[PDB]
Amino acid sequence: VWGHTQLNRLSFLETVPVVPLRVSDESSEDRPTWSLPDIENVAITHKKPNGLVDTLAYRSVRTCRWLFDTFSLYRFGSITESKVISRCLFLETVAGVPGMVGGMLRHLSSLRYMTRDKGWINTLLVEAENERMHLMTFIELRQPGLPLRVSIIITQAIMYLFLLVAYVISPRFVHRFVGYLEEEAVITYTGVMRAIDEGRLRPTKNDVPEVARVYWNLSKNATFRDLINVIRADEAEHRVVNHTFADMHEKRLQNSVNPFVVLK
Amino acid sequence: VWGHTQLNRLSFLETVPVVPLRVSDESSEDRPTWSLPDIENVAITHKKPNGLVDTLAYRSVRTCRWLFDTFSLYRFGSITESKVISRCLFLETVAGVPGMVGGMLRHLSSLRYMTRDKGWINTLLVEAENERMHLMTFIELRQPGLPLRVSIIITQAIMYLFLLVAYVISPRFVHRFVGYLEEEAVITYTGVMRAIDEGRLRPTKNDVPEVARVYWNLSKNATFRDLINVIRADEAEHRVVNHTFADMHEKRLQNSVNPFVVLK
Ligand SMILES: CC(C)=CCC/C(C)=C\Cc1c(O)c(Cl)c(C)c(C=O)c1O
Ligand SMILES: CC(C)=CCC/C(C)=C\Cc1c(O)c(Cl)c(C)c(C=O)c1O
Ligand SMILES: [Fe+3]
Ligand SMILES: [Fe+3]
Ligand SMILES: [Fe+3]
Ligand SMILES: [Fe+3]
Ligand SMILES: [O-]
Ligand SMILES: [O-]
Repeated sequence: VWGHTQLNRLSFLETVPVVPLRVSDESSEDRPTWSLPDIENVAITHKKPNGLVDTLAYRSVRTCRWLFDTFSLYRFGSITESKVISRCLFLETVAGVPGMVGGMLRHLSSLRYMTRDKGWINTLLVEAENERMHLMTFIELRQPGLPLRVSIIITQAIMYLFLLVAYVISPRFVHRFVGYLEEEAVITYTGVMRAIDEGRLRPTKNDVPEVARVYWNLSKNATFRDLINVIRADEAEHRVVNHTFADMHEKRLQNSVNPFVVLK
Repeated sequence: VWGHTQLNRLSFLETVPVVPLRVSDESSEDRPTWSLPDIENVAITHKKPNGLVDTLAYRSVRTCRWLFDTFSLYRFGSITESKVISRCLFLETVAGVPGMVGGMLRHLSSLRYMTRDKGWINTLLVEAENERMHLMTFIELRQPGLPLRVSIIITQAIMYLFLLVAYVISPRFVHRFVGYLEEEAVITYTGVMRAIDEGRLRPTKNDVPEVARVYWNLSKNATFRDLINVIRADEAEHRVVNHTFADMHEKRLQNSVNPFVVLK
């Protein structure tokens, strides 16, 4: 019931106290739809860099991972649920920046040039949302201290600034950078799953949060392992989508149809 | 068919030449759904300013309209389809900025503070999209010259800069400003409809563009008058949504549930 009578009211501020906080409202209705036994065989891939921009994007991603794993100490001592959840918590904050700056920029460009966007913007905005829901999930499993909360704030200031100027200069670099980020994300999350299957990691967070159970349409029997599986699948999708988008830029197809709008 | 095999491919760049340019792909699948005879009675309203911020927002909107109508010469000589389409073309470029900066900012905040957004972001992003589709529609009816294209570019540079810093400082001001913008938009578009009904404006663009016919689920018998009706309805929705959001800020409910997620 949304008609002229509601459109003619000044404010619905009076209604806020009587509307429930439902977990399904945290996202849009564009939810991933994975089948566990299929996404089980998501694999680790690597796209060869074409030239200088692609090499720059990859060297910057690899430099970032080597810094990050060494400073965060992921490498030494055994894997644990605590360092896994902690790691992902941090990185998922950054993860939702690229698609939002990308979509914002293609949006602005569509408006100032009065051009069609042909399905790109929505794909990058939903990507951004997807990563944000990754974050919403992990913060149900672990609430960070002040040091990590302060680091997250300053890391956002830097990555937003970087991603914004980089996308204005070279959308190709950004899409490729993201592509390469998701290559590493798929590696990390398959390391998580492998350590679970090998008993090196005995996860205890096996009451998958409600936010995630409705977002990924997971049953109440889904476990931590299943949740990481669907997150990893999401990452692989971003991996392909972004390398594809970078390729299109490389070929001067940035004003062509988003091929994923149909492949749907 | 979207599974592990596709998630494991490096790029779908090879598929781009075989995917069709469909007008339904220009937006997301979150389309307005208006009934013409109901939205016919959308009306002109005015929200009373609360205090200094609200007065500032309204005085700035009214100052902008008085400047704009006088410089653009909307006022003198008769109304025509040419000046109507022209006007809307220009203003719809600005129109899609606010919701995108708003949604981008609530998104970033959700990520750095690891908080829930509770349905706000999606509402502002779809708003931004909606306005952009207003623009996509009007540019099917009229293609602008260079002077107006240069003015659109520089107007975006200024309004984006304004809206970005204003939203960081006072989301309340921005939401209220938008609320007041849409008050004027609803006035303008009801002036258009009234001039049509009174024969002062005999519109010739009565083959509603395909982009708009699928976006608003309009029949092939829909006319220019019907298209303005649905655009006006969209504006009225933004009018309420934004005044509501401003009110929530005014009451420190900015971290409460988006009431419109349910009112749906
Ligand atoms: C951007 C930055 C400061 C660090 C990224 C760390 C990196 C280059 C690779 C590992 C990695 C990860 O290990 C995980 Cl868990 C995720 C979710 C992502 C997401 O992009 C990811 O990139
Ligand atoms: C923001 C700016 C430079 C001008 C806005 C003009 C104004 C204050 C009022 C009239 C008006 C309009 O006349 C029309 Cl047609 C639209 C679509 C809008 C949308 O916001 C609108 O505000
Ligand atoms: Fe992620
Ligand atoms: Fe990711
Ligand atoms: Fe509009
Ligand atoms: Fe508007
Ligand atoms: O990620
Ligand atoms: O508008």
